[PDB]
Amino acid sequence: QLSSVPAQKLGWFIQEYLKPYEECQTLIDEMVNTICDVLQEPQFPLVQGVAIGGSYGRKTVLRGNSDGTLVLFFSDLKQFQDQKRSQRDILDKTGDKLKFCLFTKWLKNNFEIQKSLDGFTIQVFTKNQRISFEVLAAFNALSLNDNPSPWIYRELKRSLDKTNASPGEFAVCFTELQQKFFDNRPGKLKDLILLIKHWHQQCQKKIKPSLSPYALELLTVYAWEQGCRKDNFDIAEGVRTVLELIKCQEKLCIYWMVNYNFEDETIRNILLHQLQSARPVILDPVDPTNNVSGDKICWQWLKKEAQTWLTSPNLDNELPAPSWNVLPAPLFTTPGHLLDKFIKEFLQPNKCFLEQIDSAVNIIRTFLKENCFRQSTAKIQIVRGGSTAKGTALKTGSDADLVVFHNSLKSYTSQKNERHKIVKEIHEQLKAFWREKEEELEVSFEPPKWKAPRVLSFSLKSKVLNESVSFDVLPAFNALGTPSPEVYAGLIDLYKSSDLPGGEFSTCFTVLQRNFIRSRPTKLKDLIRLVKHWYKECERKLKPKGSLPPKYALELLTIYAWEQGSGVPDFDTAEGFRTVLELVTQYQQLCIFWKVNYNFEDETVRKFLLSQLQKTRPVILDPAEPTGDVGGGDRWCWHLLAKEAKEWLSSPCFKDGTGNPIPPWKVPTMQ
Amino acid sequence: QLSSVPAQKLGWFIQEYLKPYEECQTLIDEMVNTICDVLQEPFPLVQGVAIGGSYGRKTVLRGNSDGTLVLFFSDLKQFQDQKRSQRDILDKTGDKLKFCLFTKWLKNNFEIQKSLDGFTIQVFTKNQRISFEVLAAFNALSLNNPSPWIYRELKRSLDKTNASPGEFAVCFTELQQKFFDNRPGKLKDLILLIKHWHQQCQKKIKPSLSPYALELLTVYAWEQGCRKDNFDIAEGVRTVLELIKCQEKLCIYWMVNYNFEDETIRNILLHQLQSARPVILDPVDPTNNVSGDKICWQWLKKEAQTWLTSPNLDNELPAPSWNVLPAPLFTTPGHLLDKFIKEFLQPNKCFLEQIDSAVNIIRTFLKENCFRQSTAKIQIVRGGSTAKGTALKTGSDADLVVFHNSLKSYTSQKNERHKIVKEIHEQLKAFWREKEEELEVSFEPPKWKAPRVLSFSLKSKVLNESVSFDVLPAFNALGTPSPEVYAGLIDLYKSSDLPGGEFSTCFTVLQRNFIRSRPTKLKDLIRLVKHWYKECERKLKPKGSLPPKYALELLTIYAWEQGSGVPDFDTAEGFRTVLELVTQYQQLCIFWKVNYNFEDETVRKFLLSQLQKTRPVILDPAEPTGDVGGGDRWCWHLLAKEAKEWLSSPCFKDGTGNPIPPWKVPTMQ
Ligand SMILES: [Zn+2]
Repeated sequence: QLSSVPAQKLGWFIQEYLKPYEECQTLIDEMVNTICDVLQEPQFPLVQGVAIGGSYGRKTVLRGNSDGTLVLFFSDLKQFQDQKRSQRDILDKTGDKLKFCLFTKWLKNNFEIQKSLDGFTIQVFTKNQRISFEVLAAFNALSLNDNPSPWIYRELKRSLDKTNASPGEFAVCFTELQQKFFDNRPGKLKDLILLIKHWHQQCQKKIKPSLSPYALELLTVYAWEQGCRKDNFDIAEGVRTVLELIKCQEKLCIYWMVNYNFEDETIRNILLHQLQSARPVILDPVDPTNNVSGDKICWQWLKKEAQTWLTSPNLDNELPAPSWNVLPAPLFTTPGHLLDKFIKEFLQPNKCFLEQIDSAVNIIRTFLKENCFRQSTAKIQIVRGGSTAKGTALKTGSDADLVVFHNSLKSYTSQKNERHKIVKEIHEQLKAFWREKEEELEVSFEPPKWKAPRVLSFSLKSKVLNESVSFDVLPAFNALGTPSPEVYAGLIDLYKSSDLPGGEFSTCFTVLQRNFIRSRPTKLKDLIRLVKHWYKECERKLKPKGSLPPKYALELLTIYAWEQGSGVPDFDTAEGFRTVLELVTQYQQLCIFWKVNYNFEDETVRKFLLSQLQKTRPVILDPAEPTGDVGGGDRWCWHLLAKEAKEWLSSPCFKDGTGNPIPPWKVPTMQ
Repeated sequence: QLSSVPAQKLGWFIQEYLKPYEECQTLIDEMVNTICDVLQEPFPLVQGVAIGGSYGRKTVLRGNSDGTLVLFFSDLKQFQDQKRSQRDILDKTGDKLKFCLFTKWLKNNFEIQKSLDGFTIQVFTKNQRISFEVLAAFNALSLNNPSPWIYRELKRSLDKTNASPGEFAVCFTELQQKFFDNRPGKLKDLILLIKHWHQQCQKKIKPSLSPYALELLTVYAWEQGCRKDNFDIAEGVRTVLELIKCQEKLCIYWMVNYNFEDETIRNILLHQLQSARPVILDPVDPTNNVSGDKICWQWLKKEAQTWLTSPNLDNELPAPSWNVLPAPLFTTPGHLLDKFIKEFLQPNKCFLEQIDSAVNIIRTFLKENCFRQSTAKIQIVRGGSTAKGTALKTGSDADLVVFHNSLKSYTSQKNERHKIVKEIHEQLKAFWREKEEELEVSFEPPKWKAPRVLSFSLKSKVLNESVSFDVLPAFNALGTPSPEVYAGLIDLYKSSDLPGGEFSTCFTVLQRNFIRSRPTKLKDLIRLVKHWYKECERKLKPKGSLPPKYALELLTIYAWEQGSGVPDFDTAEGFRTVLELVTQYQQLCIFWKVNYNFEDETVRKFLLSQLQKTRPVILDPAEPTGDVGGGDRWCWHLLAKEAKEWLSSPCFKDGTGNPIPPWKVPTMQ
């Protein structure tokens, strides 16, 4: 069945065959609630409570016969070592003997309590849906507090070392957290998990090792959380993303920080021991010791089945196959001598695609420059800037500026009507271009989407890859017309009168920014890619907690780190990155500027430049523009990046193959 | 009519008499839309229109009502283009055209009317009549969003022409719409009621004041009071009338469109803030002080007194009203700080005596009734901001720390703590059943949820003041303490880097005894600094996690102990020194050897590791693990920027106008 269904209508296939009937759900969940109530009446004096685990506990049940557990927290279980007191199977057998005699209300028709080793099991069934609850007894480890505070995991590690160590055997104690991690998530994410489990069951059915579905449930949750936080995604992107992750099984290493952190040294040493292991490494959200991935041999079969389904003609039907961008292994886990491989494999965009968008953008520039003004004698001049014009774009979220210079604009400010006219006519000419030239480009073109107050934007997409670049169109005063100080006196006469944030006129000087980072060694552009990725990973979790300083400040720290540390075309990337995290740690003393375009030679430039150098302790003046002050002194949450850098200095990335630490370069902090 | 309506059912009275009919509104607004469309068809000089007045703000009363609409003629290009009268010629041509230009039904409901300095147009429908003043303006906003350069160009033009403060304010009418459109419906109903009352006062008395001043005052009353989009309208009325009665103090302003950042604007605001009060700066033009003739506020005071004291208000003895200050601390001169603290920040002494008498009854009843079966009784210790003498008039809090023998360690005791708090909840319910009339203060029944802290509040019978207590089971660590107790805490933290102080409540007695018994002058400075912090938190909390309030109480004590250990001092120098220390947040390292000391083998070993922490570090004098001034953890950077802004304040200028210097306090100790 499954492989014959096209990628479109998979949501229908899931609704038609996999998802449980709402009728059976609304009977069984009342059955289970009644069971949970009856086991908690004082009848059963020994229970503190119950918690529900397995596929039922996670709310991921399939239409068929299905997995579940429920855990009884007996009050004589008070320590982790009580998990080893196996004689509680006697207690479970008494619980069975009692429970089977209750059969309360109508439910006597639908229970079937059954004898089993190491305690009983209760099945619950209905016309279609059937649940097979494994019954277990455990210490409620969570009752040591009301949250997974670090002392709980410290007591866990101590208990593991005191008894005979058996990693993950006590994970059952945390079943309450396992519910909390899987509720309040989108319905489509559940439907995707059901589809992935159904495929796994088909693979288990035809192949004749074993792997628990919880590993692929975690993998699917990680795929969604990293790739597409939207609650209305396309399931056919989800499947392709998960199968791409499974194909990477020898790299795969996924973990969550939702219940535990690298803060406590006792947990940090556990995570650093586990994260540095045989990939596929799958740490569960609730127990730092419980590596969920099964026998390595089973992932070989899952690879072969992933290849087989992913290459089928029912997938792979789009010209580029759409999928989310997720890394099999976060940067933190990669050893220091593998950084140069990591950058080349995951961060660099494809060279042929950049050549294609360069060829396309010169066509865009040529078509616009001739057509936008025909009545007026003054033509627009379009200059290309941003992260694709210099060679430092990432494979994801690339950007570009098309700065548009024109004679309508007489000053940096007070010209909104002229800029609106320039944008409107560029929008009209881009529409005419899309009408006339659609098949002459070797890249796909999104039609411009625009509204009167917003910036123009359009995107160029590969025809054979997922990569894309987004351009935005920015009218600017042609200040430049290295520049002589009579141009900078124009900016200075705006700011000299008051304290203000800098740099809103940055786009006027885009050529000096591009020419500052371009022509530098490719090794340094790759280090700039690495630092921009590290910053992107910081923003992913610190943005809820503050406004981080702008990325260009760390691009400038990366260049200052190279120029001061070692001005050589080839170097160890791990020492460069370690030095950048050193400079970010030293944020308390940041005095950086470059006398490339502006110097103390002029009477007003010197007067202004000697002022900004005393504005605030952190100061990183844009080499294109003295008012730029992009390392803003007192406004931005530098502290958060300094705390995160101080955390990252523990990373595997900064340990050599011998295991000894990698030192920073000796860079001055004031310059 | 109005004065006979009780405070309850004012919402009914507003719905019954004041609010316009929706059946009428749904014609007039389409009439105005059609007029605005016709005026924007090239009428080739009209770049656009914006609607001002009571219609523009969406505050129209049922009857005849005020409005304007502004025409942005394309030849108007600088502020001084307001001054050339020829706009009346252009208006008279626009009149001549627009009187002939009519469409569909609308000829039955327009009435264009000749007027001096340009025409006017009326629009009327069943039970309604809008009158529009028609004006010409340079659309100053077209320059940028109200960016600093716009107000710099404004001030330059104002000085270049024959200066006329507020005369260019018509240019900003689009911002005046943007400030009023989004706000909650009941705030509109309150504004309608306040305007109807003002019209009744204008009717019987026989100066004048424009309603925009009282509309701004009502918006400020709501924005400073309850931010809630649902409220009792009679609290709104009572707090607005209380603000009007304070007319000689009143000074209200907004930072929504302009800031003290740009020196050209800062000098305007500092000039305006120090003016005849009631000072009412409008949200959109820093020069447009909206308050009318000073004489009119005398009449408004007398009418506020008359209505507020009526038997239809003032019916509930603890008459509820939102606590809003007539004048923000920033506006008060330095030599008036000692008066400001005493007038607005100190709670009433008799109320504190009453809650002290009541809480000793609570403690006695709980201590005897809770464990009757067990031999071990609970011990209840009172702590927090009311036990030391540093509570504010608003948002006071206190801890009832409960010590018991069930608790054998700082951690892993949740069931015992749940039992203790559950039975305290039961005994507080029994107390409320038995003793409700023996207290001289009102008691809220405890409101509780199984995982949450238990809490209850004591309220005055005769004032709005209140105190909130919460009940906190704690390990009886103390049982000055000898180091064998601190070795217990140290053996938890020594093994790892962690945030500190989660066990702070165990040492509450050492915290209270540190701030208590200090001079009352220093407790009033602590009140002032806690108010400054509360005002910083009011606007910076959306932007980051501010450092905890207890850190600034310790900076205030360190500032006094180092600056001048004398029972009386200038409060303005103390506050200036606290803002100095907050500016030098990079260097704190502030601690006190009052309880712990280096005279031990483990405490010294831990404390020399605590001293070797982030440069900004403040150690709770009660507890070496307290470390209440965290480093990167907190958003100190923001308070150090706000302090640098506050150093311009009138509070730090003497009566001669010279600046007040800080005390010479060391930053490392
Ligand atoms: Zn912050």
